Amino acid sequence: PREHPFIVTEPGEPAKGKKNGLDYLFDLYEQCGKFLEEVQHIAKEKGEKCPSKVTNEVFRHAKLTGAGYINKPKMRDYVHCYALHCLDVETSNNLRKEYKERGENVGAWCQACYFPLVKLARQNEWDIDDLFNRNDKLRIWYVPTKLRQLCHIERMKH
Amino acid sequence: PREHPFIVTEPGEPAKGKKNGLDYLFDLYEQCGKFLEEVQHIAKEKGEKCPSKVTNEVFRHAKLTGAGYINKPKMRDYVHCYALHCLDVETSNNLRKEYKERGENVGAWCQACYFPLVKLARQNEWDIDDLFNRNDKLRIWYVPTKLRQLCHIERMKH
DNA sequence: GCCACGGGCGACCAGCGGACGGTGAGCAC
DNA sequence: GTGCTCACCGTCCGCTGGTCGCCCGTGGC
Repeated sequence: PREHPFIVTEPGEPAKGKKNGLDYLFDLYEQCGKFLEEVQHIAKEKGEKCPSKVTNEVFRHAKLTGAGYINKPKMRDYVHCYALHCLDVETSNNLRKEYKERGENVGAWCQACYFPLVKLARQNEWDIDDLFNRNDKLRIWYVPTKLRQLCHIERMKH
Repeated sequence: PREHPFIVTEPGEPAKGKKNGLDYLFDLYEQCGKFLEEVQHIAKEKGEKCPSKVTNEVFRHAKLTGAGYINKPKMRDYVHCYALHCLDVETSNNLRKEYKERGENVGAWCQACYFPLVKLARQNEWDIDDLFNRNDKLRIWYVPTKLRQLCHIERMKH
């Protein structure tokens, strides 16, 4: 059965009602990294191809270990949000406070996350891929297509 | 349109007849690296996903860019041979001279290359992936499945 | 109860990495 | 000329990474 929908929460704020907050959301990425660690270890033992990123097998191993609440499309929906939380925790917290105060839904918050990321990519000579690779938490996540496209167009405009 | 078959040659020895030598074979790996670099530079300009290894797109680009003699299954047959040449030239050269002196065909030489590579993987805590990733030339090539499987069975035996 | 809203995640797709053996080139005699 | 050896690479396959929107949970009234 389908998980509760997310809601915009401030750091350390519990979601009220039949909803999950944004700290629960970011923790799902941290749990995935632990399931990637396990898969890598098993593959090293088996003498099979070892993944460097979160693959379909990592999701499949998470589902069979009871963590059925973890799935590929949902993790993909918010990778950029998690990237901002990792790369600039202070902007990520302020953005969450701003969106909560406005009584904004998750979708508007999720779309707003791309914009401070464009700034971070600008400061790193427009290399969004390198920004993910230098970070231990982000290293395992694929750069979302929409973020790379938005970064490229913004570079042309500015 | 089929290319000449390869023959076992010693370093710097030209192949005789309607045949190609082993230095020509190793040069094809070098050409692929240049084609990947092109594909990489183009992607960076377009703001598209950048490959870190030789993908189907690299091979496809080589064909349309005047190097039609390059194709994926051929390059895949000898990745392990190219790996011995990069990781240990001296052993690669002696193996080539030995197989040439015995009047051996390419198939027998090709299968012999796996064994010195197994010793090299053993000397690196059985981590064949690390061996490839630490070398500039090899980094762009996928570890062949047959090699990783052979290292695994050898680890269980020795 | 009821409806409108909005997002979770099932399921689909293009193309990937990977494999194999039938043609047909090649050389010895 | 003839035969017979053997490997190049056409062509296939289990999946991958990436995507979209249907279904239905959810909260307000």
